[PDB]
Amino acid sequence: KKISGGSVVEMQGDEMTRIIWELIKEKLIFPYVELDLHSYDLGIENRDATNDQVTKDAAEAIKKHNVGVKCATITPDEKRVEEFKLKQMWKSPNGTIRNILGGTVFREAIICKNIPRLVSGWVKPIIIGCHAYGDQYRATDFVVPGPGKVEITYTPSDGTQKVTYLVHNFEEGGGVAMGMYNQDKSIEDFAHSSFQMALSKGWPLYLSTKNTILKKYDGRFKDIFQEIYDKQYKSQFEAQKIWYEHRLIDDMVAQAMKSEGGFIWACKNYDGDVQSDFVAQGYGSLGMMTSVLVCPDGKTVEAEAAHGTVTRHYRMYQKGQETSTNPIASIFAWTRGLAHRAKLDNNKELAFFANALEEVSIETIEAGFMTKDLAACIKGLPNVQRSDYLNTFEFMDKLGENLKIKLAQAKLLE
Amino acid sequence: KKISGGSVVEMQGDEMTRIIWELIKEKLIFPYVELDLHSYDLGIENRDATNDQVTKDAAEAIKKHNVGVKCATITPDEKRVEEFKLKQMWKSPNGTIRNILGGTVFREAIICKNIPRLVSGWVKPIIIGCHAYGDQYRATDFVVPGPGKVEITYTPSDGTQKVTYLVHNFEEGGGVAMGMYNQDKSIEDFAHSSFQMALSKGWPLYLSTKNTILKKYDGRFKDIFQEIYDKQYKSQFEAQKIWYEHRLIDDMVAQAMKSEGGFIWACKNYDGDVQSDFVAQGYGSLGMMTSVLVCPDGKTVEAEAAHGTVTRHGQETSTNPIASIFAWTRGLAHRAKLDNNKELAFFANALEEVSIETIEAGFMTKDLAACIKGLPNVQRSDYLNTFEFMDKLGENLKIKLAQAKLL
Ligand SMILES: NC(=O)C1=CN([C@@H]2O[C@H](COP(=O)(O)OP(=O)(O)OC[C@H]3O[C@@H](n4cnc5c(N)ncnc54)[C@H](OP(=O)(O)O)[C@@H]3O)[C@@H](O)[C@H]2O)C=CC1
Ligand SMILES: NC(=O)C1=CN([C@@H]2O[C@H](COP(=O)(O)OP(=O)(O)OC[C@H]3O[C@@H](n4cnc5c(N)ncnc54)[C@H](OP(=O)(O)O)[C@@H]3O)[C@@H](O)[C@H]2O)C=CC1
Ligand SMILES: CCCC[C@H](CC(=O)O)C(=O)C(=O)O
Ligand SMILES: CCCC[C@H](CC(=O)O)C(=O)C(=O)O
Ligand SMILES: [Ca+2]
Ligand SMILES: [Ca+2]
Repeated sequence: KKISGGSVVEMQGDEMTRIIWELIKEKLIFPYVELDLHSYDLGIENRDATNDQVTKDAAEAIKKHNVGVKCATITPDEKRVEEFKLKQMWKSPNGTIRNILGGTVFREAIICKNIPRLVSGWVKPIIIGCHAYGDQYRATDFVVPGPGKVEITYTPSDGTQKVTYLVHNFEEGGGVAMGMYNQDKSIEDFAHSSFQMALSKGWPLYLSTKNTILKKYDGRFKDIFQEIYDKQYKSQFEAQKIWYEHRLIDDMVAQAMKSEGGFIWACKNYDGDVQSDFVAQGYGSLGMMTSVLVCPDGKTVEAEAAHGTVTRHYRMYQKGQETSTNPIASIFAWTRGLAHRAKLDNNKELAFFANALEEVSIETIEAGFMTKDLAACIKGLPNVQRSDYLNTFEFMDKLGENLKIKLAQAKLLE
Repeated sequence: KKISGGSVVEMQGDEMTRIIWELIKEKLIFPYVELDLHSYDLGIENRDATNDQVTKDAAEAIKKHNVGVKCATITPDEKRVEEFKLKQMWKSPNGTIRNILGGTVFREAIICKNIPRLVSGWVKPIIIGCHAYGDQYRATDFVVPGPGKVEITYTPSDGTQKVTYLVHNFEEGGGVAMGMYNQDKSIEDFAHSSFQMALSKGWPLYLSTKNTILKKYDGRFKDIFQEIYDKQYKSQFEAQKIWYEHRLIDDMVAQAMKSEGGFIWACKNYDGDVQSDFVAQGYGSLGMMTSVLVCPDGKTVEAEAAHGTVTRHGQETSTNPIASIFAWTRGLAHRAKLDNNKELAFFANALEEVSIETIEAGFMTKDLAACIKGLPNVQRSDYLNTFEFMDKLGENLKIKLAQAKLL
């Protein structure tokens, strides 16, 4: 029979990533794994039909079943509202999910030996732990229409006092203003997730803030990270001959730029978004990256495809024209999610399947079979001929062909 | 007879970059240029002694004389306060001077033909325009001691809209919160500075925000840039076959990493700080970069060393002085442009050529030697110490100026 997968929360996406999402299930997953799939359509039209409530419901389902796999989704702008006749410009589904689940988003490049790096020195991988809560991505911003006073206040729950901070006094014209926050318990979980990842990988840990300018806001990050390290992880880091050190964000980017990789980089929410694409593009391809949210409870995770929905290929697919879409990021979202499922269920067979699918993906590309984007990384786009790459279905066919071989060879071992 | 330099405002710095600052004046500037130098000791000890008033006075002198050159300074924190026994944890001198002067900080790599780039495709130079006003670098942040409400409010001086927004309701434990702002007029001057720089260099311009998430805050940047572009600059951009487009910040870093350079990168205040080190390190060395604040009045300029006061610190040292030198040359070059001073303009350009020619001839400091061969495979024979490299530059500056005098 097939492998007893377990309960997995699925989040369907938009445009070309939704087409690839179904190809992965039909060709690579379902033929070998039986899943209790709790499907939530996070497509832009079902989010619009439910007033974005399906997004919140999918997050609660991940809390209940501990495993979620997410397809890439559209964050609508002004043009998207016109295109789909949306009722509202719905907020980012990833922001809503991360705000509900909390935790740390760990991102790392998907390395193939034949994909050229842009940073030649990065001979070892760089893992970024993105704090998935607060800051710019859960803030209150507004337009200041004219002269006036913008203030930010804090009132303790006991109501015994009240502190009013002056943000700015607009004396001529208007502008913008915003307020953002972060939570002590969220920063402490963010620290523990960062220290444990450095111990499981054997690499040093670096936290990047700007506490020289944000003395109180970022100073909380530096103090919490430093307090937890000295009390619970100091001797453990010294045992594995590693370390933890705080860095200014501007110095950290340049430090990582000229390093040789091999370290954990704990980033605040906004820096994690910016610099993970900096790392992904530096290793070769922006789309060759994993993105797994690790919740503070230590049992719930959300694996996702972090790139876009590839609109240009979706337009070609609807006109029946040939496309060449890279599915690796969407594939590794399934494997990373199924791997954690097998860890929680002690499923030896599901764990072997997830790792085997990741091997087949890497081995197929390293054998010379790849989509057009990966061929352009090697030969350069103006030098890419049609015989240099495979289309969307040819590449999925090659993966399923090689996955079927590797899984069959493993059966002949009893 | 030396060159009549004119009135220049000087800002002295901290630690090693202060030592280099005096060596540049002693060995490169003073022997050839006579200056009405307005000196302001922005050292951490004198800032503490004057309760940071010397920083505000220096910023105001820049308004009056239109040209200032700044040495790298210490921004104190907890470890620095205990070190110098400071009264307060003084704010950044650059944050104060920029908040007073306003304008755009343009940063660009100092290119030497024999320095290897970490990003191979970058064959054309990238120029970052940093909005020097507002955002996290002029914000109000604080620690939330416990449960309670954090609200942000806008009270109009003449209007009917006393609006209150809930920032967050802390229900368990405490945390942190902050409020920040920006100004329409400052964003507009930031827009014009970006469009005009792209037309003077003949390159396309890109603006990076995160307006998909910060719809109102960052949407204002994108709307103001697009409105000024369509009304006052789109025809000129099409004439030179260049363009302006808005990008998301995370998409923009990956696009720039994958590009071949040759564009202007309009950056918000925080991104301008982070990404300018990303660009400088990608072109080779973090300390080979110019940083000039251009004020919106089109005549006031502040040149600085973009890096720090030598983080990594009677022995010999070998420390790169190029960025500090170009702070002087860019300042004197603008001092000469304002004064129509041809001799001063020639001296400023000659010193920059001497600096690049010396490095391209094999004479360089230890960091640049480690750039070409790697630090572990670097010996004393591969570099010059601090005093020898400065003497080598002065030896070549005396030669270049003597050659031009006999022509
Ligand atoms: N985290 C998330 O869920 C994110 C979602 N998005 C959403 O994605 C949508 C489109 O974003 P956009 O900026 O246009 O980026 P796209 O994903 O559309 O990518 C732009 C171009 O890159 C190439 N490309 C990207 N991904 C692949 C792939 N897997 N295989 C092959 N080629 C690829 C294609 O180039 P070519 O045409 O030359 O073949 C494509 O036209 C938006 O609605 C946005 O909100 C965006 C970013 C993150
Ligand atoms: N005045 C200003 O504008 C600035 C002031 N500062 C202040 O400086 C201090 C430290 O700053 P910080 O951001 O930590 O670090 P720095 O900006 O001083 O530089 C960090 C690293 O970059 C490399 N580097 C920088 N400048 C040079 C150079 N000229 N030649 C060769 N290599 C160079 C060195 O790398 P490696 O270790 O590999 O040799 C150095 O360790 C603080 O007090 C801070 O407030 C910081 C930034 C700007
Ligand atoms: C929640 C804000 C950050 C998420 C954003 C995609 C999105 O618009 O949801 C992004 O660039 C990323 O996935 O890193
Ligand atoms: C508020 C401006 C902060 C600038 C900072 C240096 C500092 O003052 O600490 C920095 O590294 C730079 O951008 O040059
Ligand atoms: Ca991103
Ligand atoms: Ca900096």
